[PDB]
Amino acid sequence: SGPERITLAMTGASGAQYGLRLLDCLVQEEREVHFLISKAAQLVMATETDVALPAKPQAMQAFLTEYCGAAAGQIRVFGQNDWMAPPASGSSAPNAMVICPCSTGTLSAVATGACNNLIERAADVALKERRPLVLVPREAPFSSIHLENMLKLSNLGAVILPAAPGFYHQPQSVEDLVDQVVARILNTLGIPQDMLPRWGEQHLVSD
Amino acid sequence: SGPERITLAMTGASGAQYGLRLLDCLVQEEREVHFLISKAAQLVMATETDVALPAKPQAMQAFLTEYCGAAAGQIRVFGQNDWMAPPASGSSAPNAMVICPCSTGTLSAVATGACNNLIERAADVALKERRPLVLVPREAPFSSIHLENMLKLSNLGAVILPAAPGFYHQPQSVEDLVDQVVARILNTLGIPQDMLPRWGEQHLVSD
Amino acid sequence: SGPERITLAMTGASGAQYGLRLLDCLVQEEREVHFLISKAAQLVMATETDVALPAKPQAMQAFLTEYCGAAAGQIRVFGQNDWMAPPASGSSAPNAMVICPCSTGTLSAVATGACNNLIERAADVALKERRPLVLVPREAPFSSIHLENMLKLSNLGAVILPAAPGFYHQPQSVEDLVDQVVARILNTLGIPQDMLPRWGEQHLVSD
Amino acid sequence: SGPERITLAMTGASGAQYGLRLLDCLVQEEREVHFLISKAAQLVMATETDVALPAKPQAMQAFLTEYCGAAAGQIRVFGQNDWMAPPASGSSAPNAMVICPCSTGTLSAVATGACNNLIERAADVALKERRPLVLVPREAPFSSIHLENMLKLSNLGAVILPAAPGFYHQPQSVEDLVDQVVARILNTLGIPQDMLPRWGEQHLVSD
Amino acid sequence: SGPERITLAMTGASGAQYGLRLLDCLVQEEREVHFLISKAAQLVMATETDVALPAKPQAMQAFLTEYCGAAAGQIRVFGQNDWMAPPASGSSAPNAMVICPCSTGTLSAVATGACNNLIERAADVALKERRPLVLVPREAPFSSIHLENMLKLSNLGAVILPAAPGFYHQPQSVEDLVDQVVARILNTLGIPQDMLPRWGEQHLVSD
Amino acid sequence: SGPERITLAMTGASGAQYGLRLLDCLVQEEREVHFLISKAAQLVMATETDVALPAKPQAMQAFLTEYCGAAAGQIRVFGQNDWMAPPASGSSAPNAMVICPCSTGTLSAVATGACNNLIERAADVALKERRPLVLVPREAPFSSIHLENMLKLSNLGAVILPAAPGFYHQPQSVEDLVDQVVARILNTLGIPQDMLPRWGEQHLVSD
Amino acid sequence: SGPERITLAMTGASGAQYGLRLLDCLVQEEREVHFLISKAAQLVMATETDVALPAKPQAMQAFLTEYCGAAAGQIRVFGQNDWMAPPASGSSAPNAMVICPCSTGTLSAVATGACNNLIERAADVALKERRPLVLVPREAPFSSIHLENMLKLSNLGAVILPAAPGFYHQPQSVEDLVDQVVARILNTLGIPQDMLPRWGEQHLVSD
Amino acid sequence: SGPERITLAMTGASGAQYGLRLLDCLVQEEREVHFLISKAAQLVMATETDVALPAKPQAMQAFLTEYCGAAAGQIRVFGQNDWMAPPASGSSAPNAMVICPCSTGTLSAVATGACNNLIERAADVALKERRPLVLVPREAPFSSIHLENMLKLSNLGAVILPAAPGFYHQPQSVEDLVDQVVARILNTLGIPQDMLPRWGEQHLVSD
Ligand SMILES: CC(C)=CCN1c2cc(C)c(C)cc2N(C[C@H](O)[C@H](O)[C@H](O)COP(=O)(O)O)c2[nH]c(=O)[nH]c(=O)c21
Ligand SMILES: CC(C)=CCN1c2cc(C)c(C)cc2N(C[C@H](O)[C@H](O)[C@H](O)COP(=O)(O)O)c2[nH]c(=O)[nH]c(=O)c21
Ligand SMILES: CC(C)=CCN1c2cc(C)c(C)cc2N(C[C@H](O)[C@H](O)[C@H](O)COP(=O)(O)O)c2[nH]c(=O)[nH]c(=O)c21
Ligand SMILES: CC(C)=CCN1c2cc(C)c(C)cc2N(C[C@H](O)[C@H](O)[C@H](O)COP(=O)(O)O)c2[nH]c(=O)[nH]c(=O)c21
Ligand SMILES: CC(C)=CCN1c2cc(C)c(C)cc2N(C[C@H](O)[C@H](O)[C@H](O)COP(=O)(O)O)c2[nH]c(=O)[nH]c(=O)c21
Ligand SMILES: CC(C)=CCN1c2cc(C)c(C)cc2N(C[C@H](O)[C@H](O)[C@H](O)COP(=O)(O)O)c2[nH]c(=O)[nH]c(=O)c21
Ligand SMILES: CC(C)=CCN1c2cc(C)c(C)cc2N(C[C@H](O)[C@H](O)[C@H](O)COP(=O)(O)O)c2[nH]c(=O)[nH]c(=O)c21
Ligand SMILES: CC(C)=CCN1c2cc(C)c(C)cc2N(C[C@H](O)[C@H](O)[C@H](O)COP(=O)(O)O)c2[nH]c(=O)[nH]c(=O)c21
Ligand code: NA
Ligand code: NA
Ligand code: NA
Ligand code: NA
Ligand code: NA
Ligand code: NA
Ligand code: NA
Ligand code: NA
Repeated sequence: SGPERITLAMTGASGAQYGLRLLDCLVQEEREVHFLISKAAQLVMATETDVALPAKPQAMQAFLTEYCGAAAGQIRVFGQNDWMAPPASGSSAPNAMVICPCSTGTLSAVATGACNNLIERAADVALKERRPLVLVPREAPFSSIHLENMLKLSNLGAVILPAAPGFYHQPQSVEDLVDQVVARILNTLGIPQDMLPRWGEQHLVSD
Repeated sequence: SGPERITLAMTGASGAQYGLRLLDCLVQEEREVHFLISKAAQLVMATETDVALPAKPQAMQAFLTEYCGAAAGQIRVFGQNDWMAPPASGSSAPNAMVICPCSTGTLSAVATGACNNLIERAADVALKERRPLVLVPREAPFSSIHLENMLKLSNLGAVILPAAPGFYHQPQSVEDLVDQVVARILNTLGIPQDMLPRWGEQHLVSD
Repeated sequence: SGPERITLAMTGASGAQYGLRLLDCLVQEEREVHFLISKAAQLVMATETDVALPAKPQAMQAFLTEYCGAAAGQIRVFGQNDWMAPPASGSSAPNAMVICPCSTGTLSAVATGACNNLIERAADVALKERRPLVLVPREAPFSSIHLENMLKLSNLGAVILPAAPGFYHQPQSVEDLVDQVVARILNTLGIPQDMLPRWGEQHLVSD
Repeated sequence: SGPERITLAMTGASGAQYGLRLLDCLVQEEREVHFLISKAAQLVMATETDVALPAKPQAMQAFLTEYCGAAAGQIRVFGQNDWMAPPASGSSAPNAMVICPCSTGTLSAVATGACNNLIERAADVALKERRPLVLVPREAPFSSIHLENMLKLSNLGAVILPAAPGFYHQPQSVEDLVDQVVARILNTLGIPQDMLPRWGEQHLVSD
Repeated sequence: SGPERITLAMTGASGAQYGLRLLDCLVQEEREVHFLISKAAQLVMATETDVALPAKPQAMQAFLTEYCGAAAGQIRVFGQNDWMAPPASGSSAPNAMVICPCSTGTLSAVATGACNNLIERAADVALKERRPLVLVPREAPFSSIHLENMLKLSNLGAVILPAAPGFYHQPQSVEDLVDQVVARILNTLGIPQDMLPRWGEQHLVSD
Repeated sequence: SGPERITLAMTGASGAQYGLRLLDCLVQEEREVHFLISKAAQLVMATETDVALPAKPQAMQAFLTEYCGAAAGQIRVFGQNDWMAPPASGSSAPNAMVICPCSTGTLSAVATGACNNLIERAADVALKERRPLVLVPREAPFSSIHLENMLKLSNLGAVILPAAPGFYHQPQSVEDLVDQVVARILNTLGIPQDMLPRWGEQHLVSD
Repeated sequence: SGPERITLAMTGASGAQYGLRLLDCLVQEEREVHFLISKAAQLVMATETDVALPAKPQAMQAFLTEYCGAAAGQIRVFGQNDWMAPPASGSSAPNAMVICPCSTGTLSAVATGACNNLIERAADVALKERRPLVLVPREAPFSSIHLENMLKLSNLGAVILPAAPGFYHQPQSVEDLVDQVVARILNTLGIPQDMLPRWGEQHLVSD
Repeated sequence: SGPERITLAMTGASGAQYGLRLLDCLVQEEREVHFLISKAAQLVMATETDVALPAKPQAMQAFLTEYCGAAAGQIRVFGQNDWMAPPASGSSAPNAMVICPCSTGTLSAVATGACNNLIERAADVALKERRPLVLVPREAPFSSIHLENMLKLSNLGAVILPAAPGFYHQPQSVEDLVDQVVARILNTLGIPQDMLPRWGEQHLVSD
């Protein structure tokens, strides 16, 4: 259940841990992942984590496959101008797409149709083909520029899913908070997850 | 520096820890706090924390004063229909106002001018007097209804500051994440804080 | 086929018979129903029908289970402030939601995001999770305020399904008219119904 | 009291019984009726009723006069391209106009100013002369296209009165439901009716 | 996979070959087709092709069945005012709908809700029932009137799929170009096709 | 007749054959062409054609001059950041400008004023000087993002001329289809062409 | 009085003399300046002035410090992708920001939220933190694209201060004109200047 | 080439030198000029220049004819309420119109259609007849009120040409700057000028 193939793009907002945890969960659910990452996101990851991600796609693909315990060819990695990759055309096989984290600059690019690199074109294709598109911005405050871009995209059917974890299961660790956002993304995609219980599911009637 | 008096309202989004930490920081900066809390927020706090907050304003005021180490009368607590309280009129002395957490229902009330209780009227007054108003929503996804309400209010000069902590100082605890959002709120108000360093302040020139 | 679980909310427009007939059909299709009812809707039902609906959720649940011939736990009843019930969070298991009848006040609440009670929050969650939301208003005239609220919600993907039965199968009773609207709701949800034939299904070619 | 002359147009939505009952009530209130009917409405009437309405205006006029017990010349019937009829020019004597039923296609024509036949031109004239215009759509769901057209026209002063009968007088027959809508139309026009009591008129003070 | 039943309407833009090729592919995928054609489209077909399409629905149905090699009753043909045909009511069994070619006049009719014939009403029903609607305009330049109509409909969930074939598989014939557009339509509907490969499907990693 | 100088920019939509055929026709009409091409368009041309276009402007200029049979200096080629070229300033001599093919990313850049390279700045100058600007997008579906960008630009006086060839002269080859679009572009510019007859020019009166 | 720290960005509009004169005045008022310059602005400066500005940030910093007579570390220079610099995060110490000259491309980037380099991100941060942002465009004509971008940003609280010097103090040199614009910028920031007298300050009453 | 007759209006923004230089260039190109000047512009000219312009139209006409070396009747001067002058009616012979300088008050009048004097009516006529209208505002900052007025007028086809001279030919005098704006106005009108070279005209290919 849910999509067999997910385009996962990481862009340069803070929150690299969310994208890595989501990649890991997707691999554990036996999904094929087309993995894309922006130059600024590579710097975020080097800044915020101890993951030493190689820069070139083939080396990055090898690295992420070992990091996640993925099967061979389960993770594809495509470079930022590789227009021969599936996500660049709506004639590709259907994927769901998630941008996590989603920088304000990528939010803006997708909202205006800029298509300046493969991540932006891929989201542009997702919208024109009416395939799932989930954006996970991380910023604060949100300015009116951010909010108008999110509103436009939500009105066009994108899911605006900010990295704003809930506290209602009493988190005990940073990892608990990361998992709550990742679980919400998986819920949105329709992919099984067991990190976030189904609210009130045992609640039969009011007190 | 910054406002001497802050109206701090807690409403029923998840994230009770943010409001309590902000209250604590405000008290430690010797600010007067006019504290307001919705019925649903009281349930969130009971659900997500071990804080046993008394229900009536006078008992709540005593409790919070001990919880924070506040001076006598530094924290005022007002009930949800107490139109005699300062926040209800623009002829009151100037306060900054923060709604943290800010539920989607309170976001909506403030965006449409509903003024159904003291928290909503207080924000309505803040906007009409052009006094600071900081809203800290916690929700995911944000629907187009949420986003249009945030956009309207941001366009009118409110600060939309979602509970979306950054990871770029490598948080080690839930408390580190809570402090990053609280530090941003204090920055927005112009109140000193030492939990979040000033980005790049020692960076003199590019490599 | 169609959703296993339906949140059915009744609010205070005239047309209590539509909600009761829909509840009955849903139970006969072996669906789980999370049943919600507003204080004004309780008065409509007492005014327009001979159904003596108990006021408290547990007694109401017992009553409706016998009224419909439902299996045990097939109908859940939740009170108007019970934020622990599944419909209040998008992390709940997926439901479709129907508000039938839908008062103009509830139409307005859902259109602005007011979330003042469980019915309003539940619809707010349905919209943010992109789950089905069917509103059945009953009013006449529709003012521009009603129409702008319906238009906003329809543009966001809600189904505006007014209680305006068709006459093209020559109804013979009030019950025939009620069934035509209920059949349309079930069609919209994708749930089998045999009260309303499929138009023109035997029509092979034009005369 | 109310208008002496009513242009009553029937167009091809389901609900032929509403137009016929309204015509009958208007005749019983000694009003002059300029009766117009679309080709699709003629098919609806043949489908949904046992009224065998002749096709040509003069024969239709004779038929409706006997059907209603009208006085001679009280009902005028005009064909769909008869630009010499009063409703086609604002220099005609003042009429109120009702389109009942109002198809979605006629709703659209009137909203955009299409004026493709006498019914559409007549409504266009009603709007430009600021004479009463009451539209009785019957459709479900209402799409955003329907809703934007109704909203535009309501904003211009038309009355959008959907065929959505209320149940709050406990209807016992289809005829009771038809009369509730017809009574609302007559109320809107300011014409006496005794089918629908005046709500709460004997209610002096609250319990 | 994909819809069992497709309403295929041809209207009077140039590109008759696209509609005929799509009809053929749909028949080869064992789909039921409800075929509709406008008077102007009949003239386009006579102008641009050597297909001698009979004018009356029954003869047209016989002709198209032989032209495509369809099974008996697989292709239904309905006339332009046949309101008894399934596409005219949302209570019909669910179809996807394609207008190919889509003239600018039909684009306009569907955008404003004109419902002047069965093709227009059928698309109006598709939108109100939230069933698939794919419009294939062929015009150049697109004026702002065309573009505002397409934008409105795309915002309401219609797919605007212009007859603008791609060249990236190096077409060798007019037929290759026609197949690229038809393949895109089938992709949009979710119907198998083998004329257009899935872009980059064998591309594992960037060079 | 028509402009003496045309800025022809090729960007990375499919349809490289259209730009090359247009360049050829312009040269055969003795027009001066300022030729610009994006990095992605160079990849399209290598993918979709057997034209081996050199990468550097001077070599590209030599190549295109031989390819077209142009006179010396009739084709100028400018690099993507060459702000000293005429198209970059409105104080240049007047040109008409055509972007053919026009990618969705360039459509977006021109619609928002991005001016990130010489093609984008050149179109920005064309709009501010009210000089002709013809955009030839090739995409399908057009999303609402594409359509809003085209609509904005058409409202500002740009010509949106999609690569959507007509079939009403019964094309026999891919080349016939390419020529129909190129002929429309030349018509739009006011430049003589003999590939597309003038519709109905010998038609004196209706049958 | 006025801000202690100013982010001064130069982008590629004509008017390099304005940015250099402003930098000089800021240094003479003992302000800290975080200096940013785009690649196109470097070409403008080389074209329009005899200032030989080194390309790398450290050499540029040394050069500008001598050019202005600045104290050590008073001018910081940051490269176009240096996300570790203060202006890139709202958690930095508060600055006012001026883009002078402001190209139409940078105007567009800031209006849409593109954040493609440090100048664009810095302005995006200024807007989200509600810190001063002054844009000094230099273009003529202003197209509707330019004007809509300026209007959006002015509505969000940016100051649109075009390089349009006044003549009402009878300028005698180009330098007089440059100083009038620079004086207006300093006035806007609240920084003392003595180049532009205060209009009418000695005017006590009308003649 | 270009218009034979120009309506040149001067209104009370700073920049009187621009209008006088433009008048002079127009006279040297043997154009007929219908010269209009507002009361506030007369005060600007007295303030900013040593031109002693007589107040009454006939004396002003004599003066300007000698100032420019104009032929007899080449410059017509019309008073501010002279509705018998050509510019007041669209039935006059075609002129291009320039308002230089254009005060913010005149910008506003023309944007709203105020027509309070001959300059405002003349621009209103230019817009309704679709004749050239060039506005040369001089103000800084531009407020959102200024920007919305300029945007409206630019969208209606007026040219918004702010007095914002470029520096890219290294001006040496105030006069050089004035000539750059005047040259742009003449370019916009299509009138020969030799003060501003054609950018890049000798640039054949990129380096
Ligand atoms: C401490 C800073 C600079 C703030 C947190 N953060 C962030 C952290 C780090 C450590 C780096 C380096 C960069 C950021 N940014 C800025 C962002 O990368 C820029 O807008 C950039 O152009 C994005 O481009 P892409 O869309 O990825 O192609 C960024 N952008 C954003 O939208 N949200 C963020 O949290 C942050
Ligand atoms: C697990 C649930 C139900 C989700 C997380 N969450 C939350 C947790 C708990 C534990 C409770 C009880 C309630 C919420 N809600 C719902 C919210 O309180 C309602 O909209 C309510 O009417 C708000 O009214 P006020 O504006 O405070 O007057 C709420 N609202 C919101 O905007 N964000 C939230 O995170 C949550
Ligand atoms: C004869 C009357 C008062 C009209 C028919 N009708 C109705 C019947 C009865 C018998 C009662 C008592 C109330 C109504 N109302 C009014 C409605 O309940 C109010 O707006 C109310 O606040 C709704 O709140 P909720 O959204 O349910 O929380 C209501 N509202 C509405 O939208 N449509 C209706 O038909 C009617
Ligand atoms: C079972 C069907 C097809 C649905 C109910 N219904 C209806 C019943 C019958 C039995 C017929 C024949 C037709 C309808 N229609 C379609 C409607 O007539 C078309 O839009 C038509 O062009 C209208 O043109 P006019 O505006 O009258 O000129 C129609 N239109 C509408 O707006 N509401 C309706 O209820 C229905
Ligand atoms: C060479 C002409 C006239 C242009 C190409 N073309 C076309 C070819 C032929 C050969 C015919 C006869 C007609 C067209 N038209 C005009 C179109 O049919 C009219 O708008 C007409 O009212 C459409 O009504 P419908 O929506 O079908 O009911 C039309 N309309 C359109 O939108 N795109 C087209 O390509 C063309
Ligand atoms: C099979 C693909 C990927 C689809 C057809 N096609 C295309 C073919 C080929 C073979 C390549 C390589 C690229 C495309 N693209 C994508 C496009 O180049 C990107 O948006 C790109 O950033 C454009 O940048 P520029 O505006 O030129 O600077 C593109 N873009 C577009 O708008 N229309 C197209 O047809 C296609
Ligand atoms: C004579 C020309 C080309 C006109 C005056 N001028 C200018 C002069 C020179 C000498 C150069 C080289 C460039 C310009 N430009 C074009 C501008 O740099 C481009 O839009 C460019 O992408 C800007 O990118 P950035 O925003 O700086 O990153 C530019 N842009 C602008 O907005 N205003 C200007 O005056 C001019
Ligand atoms: C130093 C001042 C007052 C600023 C520069 N300047 C100017 C200089 C002088 C010396 C005078 C006297 C007046 C101005 N004004 C104000 C302007 O004339 C008023 O809005 C006035 O009503 C205009 O009416 P009109 O449209 O001409 O009928 C004006 N208006 C404007 O739009 N731009 C300007 O530069 C200036
Ligand atoms: Na681009
Ligand atoms: Na209230
Ligand atoms: Na509330
Ligand atoms: Na007509
Ligand atoms: Na019609
Ligand atoms: Na740029
Ligand atoms: Na970017
Ligand atoms: Na006046």
